[PDB]
Amino acid sequence: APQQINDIVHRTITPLIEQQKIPGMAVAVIYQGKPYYFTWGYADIAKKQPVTQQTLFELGSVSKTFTGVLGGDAIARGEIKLSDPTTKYWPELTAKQWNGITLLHLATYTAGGLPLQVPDEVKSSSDLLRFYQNWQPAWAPGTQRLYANSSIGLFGALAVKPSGLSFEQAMQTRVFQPLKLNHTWINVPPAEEKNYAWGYREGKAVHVSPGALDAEAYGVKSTIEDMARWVQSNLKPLDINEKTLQQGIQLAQSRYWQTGDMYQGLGWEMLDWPVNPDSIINGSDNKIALAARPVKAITPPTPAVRASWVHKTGATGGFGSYVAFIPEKELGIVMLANKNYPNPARVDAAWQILNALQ
Ligand SMILES: CC(=O)Nc1sccc1C(=O)O
Ligand SMILES: CC(=O)Nc1sccc1C(=O)O
Repeated sequence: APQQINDIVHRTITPLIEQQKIPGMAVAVIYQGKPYYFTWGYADIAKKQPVTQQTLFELGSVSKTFTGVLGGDAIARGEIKLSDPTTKYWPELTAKQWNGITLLHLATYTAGGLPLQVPDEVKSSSDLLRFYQNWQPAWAPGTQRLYANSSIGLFGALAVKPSGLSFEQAMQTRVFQPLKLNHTWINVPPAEEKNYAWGYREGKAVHVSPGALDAEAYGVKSTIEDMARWVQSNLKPLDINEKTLQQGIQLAQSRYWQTGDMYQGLGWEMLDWPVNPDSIINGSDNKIALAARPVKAITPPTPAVRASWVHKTGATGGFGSYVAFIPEKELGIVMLANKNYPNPARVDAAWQILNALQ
């Protein structure tokens, strides 16, 4: 890379790895639209396997950006509308509390208090129905935001029903393949297991366990190269040839709700750029097990704003990921690690790098 990029990346990330005791890390910087890659450490400590540009990391909740864009693409196809009632796509959801809860509300965590996690005891599909039928909202729809896998997870599941494709097949054919993300997976194939990093939690090697709505909320695994391509695609969507996918990306970066300085997209979250680094560093949270926030509706939503800090954090038990980009500056970063280390340290490092290059 240009020496400036080399130096800011290394001077930020070396100390981060030391301080956080991260076994392995990969970083991509997108600068003037071109990617530059960096790797450190171990994908598998026991087997002494290094992190490489081909190593697969669990994205955790960064997966929600894929779900939001896949939903955006279904909207663009005319298959679904965000104003549609949830019950249009799950007619068995007859319980009256669902009256008035739209796909928008599911996608944006504003349904009225759907919980962070789908319970482990929810195995079967009938368990899933029972779970949602019995859930009682604390709040009216469109009034408070509570970040929730059970919310965006169900959005993803419903969004693909008109297509008749499984969520995985829809994601593959409509998002991964067109964008040439050929090493991005909901289920890691045997061919790629050699490249699948272990996550580390309390020193133990761990991979994400199966759960209801996992694919839709937290289940993608990817390489630093594919994630750089993901950022490039999101930086310049109107350069994507597939018309519905281009529109879906723009829909996912549109601003639907505001809480403080932050705006809620479909998967993506956004702040106006230039951002106050304290507004995103400290705002990256999560350490807080549950933070319920009143939201202001943006009526109608603001189409994707170029002058934004667009970002998403993600974790699993053994991994911590972060993506941020600024369309206006054709600048972005991806940080993938096989330890779940504090969000504020992620955002701080990302800020330092992008601020230096801006
Ligand atoms: C900045 C911010 O959070 N504004 C909010 S949250 C809920 C309502 C409003 C408002 O401005 O009405
Ligand atoms: C999606 C998921 O499993 N997330 C987990 S497991 C343990 C911690 C976390 C997190 O997101 O902090």
